[PDB]
Formats: sequence, structure tokens, C-alpha cells
Amino acid sequence: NRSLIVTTLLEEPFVMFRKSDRTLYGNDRFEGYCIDLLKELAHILGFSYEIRLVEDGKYGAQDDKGQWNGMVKELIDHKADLAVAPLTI
Repeated sequence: NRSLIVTTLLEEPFVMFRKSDRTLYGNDRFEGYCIDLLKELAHILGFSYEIRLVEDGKYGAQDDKGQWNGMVKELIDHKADLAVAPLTI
């Protein structure tokens, strides 16, 4: 039942800006493919989420210490629960 904290980065058309004439709050800032996937997945497993921004604007990028940034280090330090955007395996 629990809001799996989403960090995000905007990519086209995976996670776009939502452009509407409604006033958009947070999650409503973002439209796109993985948003529709996330709604599907919440309808599957019956819990919830909360979309936030990325910590620096990056997809992510390791250094030579193993030091990531972006959404990658957002899920390394476990300071999001989900990361709705295209992230490579």
C-alpha cells in the first residue's frame, strides 16, 4: 500500500514533460511511456509511488571509485525506490 519513492529524469517519449492546461503537481509534471508502465505495475501489485527529480540532472555515470551519480546513485544509496526513466541493464 506503500508509496515507492520514484526519482526521475525526463527522456523522450519514455518520461516526457506533461504539457497540459491543468496545473500539474509533481507526478503530473511527467507523461510518457514508463509512466503508463508504472500505472500498469501499480495496478498489478496494488501499492503506490511518488515521483521526484534526479539528484543532479544525470542519467548517471560511474567514476573510478565506483562512484555513480544521478538515478543510479539515487538507487545505490536507496534514496529512491523506483527510477522511472530509461535506465540500461
